[PDB]
Amino acid sequence: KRRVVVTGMGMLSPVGNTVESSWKALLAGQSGIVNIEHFDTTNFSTRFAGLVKGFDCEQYMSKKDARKMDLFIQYGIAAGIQALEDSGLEVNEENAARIGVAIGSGIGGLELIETGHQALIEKGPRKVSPFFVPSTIVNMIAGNLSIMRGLRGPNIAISTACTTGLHNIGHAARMIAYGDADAMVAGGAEKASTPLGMAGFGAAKALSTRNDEPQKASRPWDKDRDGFVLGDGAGIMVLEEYEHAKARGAKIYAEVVGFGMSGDAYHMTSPSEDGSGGALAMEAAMRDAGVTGEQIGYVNAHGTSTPAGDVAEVKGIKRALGEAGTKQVLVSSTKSMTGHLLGAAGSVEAIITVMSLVDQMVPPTINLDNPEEGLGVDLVPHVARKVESMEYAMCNSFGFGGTNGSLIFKRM
Amino acid sequence: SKRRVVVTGMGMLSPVGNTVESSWKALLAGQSGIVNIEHFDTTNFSTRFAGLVKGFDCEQYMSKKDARKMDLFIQYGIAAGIQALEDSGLEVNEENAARIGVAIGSGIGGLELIETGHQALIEKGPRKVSPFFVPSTIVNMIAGNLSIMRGLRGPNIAISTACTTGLHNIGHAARMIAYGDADAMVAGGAEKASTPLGMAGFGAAKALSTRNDEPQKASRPWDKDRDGFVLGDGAGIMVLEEYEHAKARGAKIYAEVVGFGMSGDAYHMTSPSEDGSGGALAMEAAMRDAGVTGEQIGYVNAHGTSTPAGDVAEVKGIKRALGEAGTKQVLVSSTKSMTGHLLGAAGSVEAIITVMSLVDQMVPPTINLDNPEEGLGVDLVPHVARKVESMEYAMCNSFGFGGTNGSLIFKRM
Repeated sequence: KRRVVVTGMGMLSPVGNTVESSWKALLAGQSGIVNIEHFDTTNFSTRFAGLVKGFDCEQYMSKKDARKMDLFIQYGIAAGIQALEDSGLEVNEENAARIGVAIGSGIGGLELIETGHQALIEKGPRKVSPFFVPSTIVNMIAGNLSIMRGLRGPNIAISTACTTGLHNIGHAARMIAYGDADAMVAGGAEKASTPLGMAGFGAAKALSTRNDEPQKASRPWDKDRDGFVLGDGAGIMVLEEYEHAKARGAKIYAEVVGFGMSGDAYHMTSPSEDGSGGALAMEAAMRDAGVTGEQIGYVNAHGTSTPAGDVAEVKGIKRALGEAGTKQVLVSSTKSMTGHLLGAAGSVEAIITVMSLVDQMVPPTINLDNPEEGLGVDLVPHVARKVESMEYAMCNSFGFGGTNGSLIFKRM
Repeated sequence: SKRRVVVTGMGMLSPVGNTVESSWKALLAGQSGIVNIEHFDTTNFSTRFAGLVKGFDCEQYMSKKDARKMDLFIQYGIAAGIQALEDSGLEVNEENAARIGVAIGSGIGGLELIETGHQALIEKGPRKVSPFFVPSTIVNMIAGNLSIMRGLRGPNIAISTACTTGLHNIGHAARMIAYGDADAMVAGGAEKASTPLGMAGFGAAKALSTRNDEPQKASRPWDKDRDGFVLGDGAGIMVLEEYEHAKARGAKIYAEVVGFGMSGDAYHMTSPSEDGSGGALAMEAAMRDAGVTGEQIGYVNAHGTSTPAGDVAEVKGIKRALGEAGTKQVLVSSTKSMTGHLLGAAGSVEAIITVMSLVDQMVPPTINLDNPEEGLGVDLVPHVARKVESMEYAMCNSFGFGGTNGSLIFKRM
């Protein structure tokens, strides 16, 4: 049985442009939510988002190359390079076919799609960019990173809305376990904070409209929550077969021990009232890892700050973990601080789950001023928590269409 | 003892038919599905034709209420998914729902509704954008809607890998069943990119044939006068099942999924490796997975999109992976000659075609192959279908933008 470990991590988030800076901000309870400044938001119901601060494309590639990539792709490349450099993995002629990429996005290149459609309508088909398709479609983070870094192993992109980053990591682990690859660069990226993105989620009434206090808008499980807060970013892990990593003396952050999947099969945007779908995914991941509820010290919850979603997930956690597990576990949502990073949520949060094991510290759910009644779990309100002898931690992503995933990591 | 994975249901909408059976018959007859675009004004477009699904009736497969919230690519995927499920006879109940999942994607998703949403935004502002904008357009919503409609609570995934989408979904669905995450999976892909922006975007890249005078002759894989691909729409879905589970409920079994391989060219954003090596890697991995050699593969359903650079490279890759192609023991053909390139659905429509080749011991042709390039050295099944004998294994390849490559191998029962 081939074991899979985490050897490299990289991140751009609303609270920092590295893993280390982001983690420090999260433990400090810092929000990354700000007013949108790049377009006129007057007619929009929501005027704020978790934005990546001070991204310079020219640092990573030429302006000529960047003209060929929507920002979501630029972000994913930046995180991917970070994670690769963090891992120290050397790619050469001999191993290139054993190192691949599993990276996606939930929506892809909305800004360049908008720009292409405008060109079409204004000046006709001949004025659409020759790079329209490669610049916008969701598999092109994997595509471009593979090309840039010589990675010839399996090349995939899962695109499962909010679950995207989590699925990519899980399947990357599966492919290494199976023998298709010895290492994988995996995760997700998103930059949906565009006019059409904000308008589309707004029209669904899915976003908080707390425009007066953007940093208090994201408040998972709080009685006054009123929808999620959209954020942009990228989270990438380098995953590696254990013996390969052990054999080269690798610094190893954690082991990927469980991956579970399910579908709510309930509703397009609302989760199962009973939380059973999320429970299935958690239960499958626990079976995969061969652990019981009591062994899971921390769950980095999906917790997006929606009325229906937040409650259902707690019911599902309680089912999956059982009585004894539920008594001792900590649960928190870092979307309280970052917002909901969509295609990057699941991978950013997987990195956070790993760091909780590495540092034996659990970040808070901020803004949890007045929790709903009857939750019956410790939601780590307001401030970080030191833990002791935490050996396993779990992260959940539950996306639109009922697509659910859970990963379990083991301390290393 | 690996958990064996078999095909127990198939469904399809294509430019040449709205069922597997009608499509397969048209393909064996060499019939083209390429027609002029009538649904928008194509005057200013360099390419004015496409492989269109004819007479699609959404009400055949779902309610109008369901369909309201869906771009056509989703409607097409749901229609094929329902077809395949009904073809499999798989009964979903409270006891098995958590063991039956979905792996379906698209390469581009809901371009039409994205266009419509952007138009609304620009004309009348954000408040005029549809409340269903996001669920109607994003690529994981075929999986999402089918799961919801049919009570499928097993793993729910959507791989989106451009041209390789349909194939990757089927392969990973097989992997997940093999691994134990599910006992059955509904898998494949769908696309409806024949929209103003879709046609404009591929046109601007000079990726499409511009043979507007003779749309049915435009798609001509490996022919000297090929001038880019012909875009088509559709959906292809398979129900996959664990072999013992399939036997135990009395499933119809079409074929066995025995090999799945993947690689990346790592060469260029849109051009394939000149040497075809990336495709070869994927083929080779699939052959190792299946434990077969070149001699055992009777047929390769090629990616063969009718592009100058792509078609030649793939043959070099096939010859590397499979010795016996070059000695004409392995037949190779591109059904994109008839359907066009169905993008996110290409890989799964073609998987179905590869399965039917094993079921009926017949291989469909590459039409329009009037003047092949020199030095190919393989049997490209030009013009007319081929009866075969004792074909036990057949392979299908998809090689997409960004250099993403996949290969599947099926075994006859």
